[PDB]
Amino acid sequence: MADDPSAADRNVEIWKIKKLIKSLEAARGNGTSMISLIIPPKDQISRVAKMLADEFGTASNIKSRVNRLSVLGAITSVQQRLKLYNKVPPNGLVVYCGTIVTEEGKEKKVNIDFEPFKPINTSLFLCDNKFHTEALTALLSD
Repeated sequence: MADDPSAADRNVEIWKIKKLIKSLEAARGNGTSMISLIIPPKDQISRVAKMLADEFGTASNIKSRVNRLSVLGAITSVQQRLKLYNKVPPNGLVVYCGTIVTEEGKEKKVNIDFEPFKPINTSLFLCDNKFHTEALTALLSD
């Protein structure tokens, strides 16, 4: 709000990313493809979707349906995910996805895309088990 400085709305965002990431790397799905794509604010979403496209053609060409199936879930999640924004802030754009699993024997996909900490000209595209970014590990490590 206007009553508080920019650090207010900032501390919050950085809190949600540093809060989930922490508890995220601690517990993740036993078997799921976590998508992680980070890009600087020096780009346009339009180009983003394009990439998400070629992806489908990749996991699809695979012989194991487990490729087109899994990616199909995340690919379709992130796709429409970004579309819910269109234009990201000057802080850049970093999409995150990951399906967790409950001890009771449940599973859920909680993917959230939003500008990272600061407008870093860095980047990283690769689906792993946990969000791999020098940013989250930067503030966390300190």
